[PDB]
Amino acid sequence: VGSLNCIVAVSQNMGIGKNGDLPWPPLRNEFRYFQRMTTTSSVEGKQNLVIMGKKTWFSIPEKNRPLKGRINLVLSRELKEPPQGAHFLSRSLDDALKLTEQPELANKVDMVWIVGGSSVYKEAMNHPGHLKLFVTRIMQDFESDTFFPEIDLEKYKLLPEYPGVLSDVQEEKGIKYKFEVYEKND
Ligand SMILES: Nc1nc(N)c2cc(CNc3cc(Cl)ccc3Cl)cnc2n1
Repeated sequence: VGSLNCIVAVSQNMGIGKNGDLPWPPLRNEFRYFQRMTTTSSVEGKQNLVIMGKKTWFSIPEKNRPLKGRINLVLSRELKEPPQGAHFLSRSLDDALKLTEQPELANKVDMVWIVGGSSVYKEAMNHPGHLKLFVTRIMQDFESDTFFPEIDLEKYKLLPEYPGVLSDVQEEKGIKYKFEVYEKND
């Protein structure tokens, strides 16, 4: 299995959702970036895995679920099977990561990817090892009810650029944003 990653878009006030929707109006090219980064595999014969909590799964528009061309894994202790259209279910992030090494997945998975929600980001972000964060900074405040965990810059280094990530300021629908990549290894 390849690298472990989180990907998020976050407002200036650290918001990532409001009632299960994005705090901001749809940013079509930001979503394209999220689809491209998560899908683009780093090996032959494999797909990337996406790991998300249950609320994040059901926040994705049905037309958009599962995320195509990726293996979709949902985290829940309440669910007893994967939701309709999903591929795998685990009780917890540690369990999911253990699964990727079982014979059923070992072969199949390139990059791993954590796409939310807040508690899943927090546990990944505080677990030892090699982890990258792909963070889109939406450069405005937006009313939110779910937030990205604090990024400890003692351990997460902001990279000066990264292949496939634009370094400049972007703007859609009057909202400026920028892409960042952070990396820790502890
Ligand atoms: N950078 C980044 N990182 C993530 N984890 C993202 C995840 C999503 C998934 N959420 C979502 C998707 C659609 Cl099209 C509409 C409604 C919602 Cl709530 C959307 N954009 C994301 N951007």
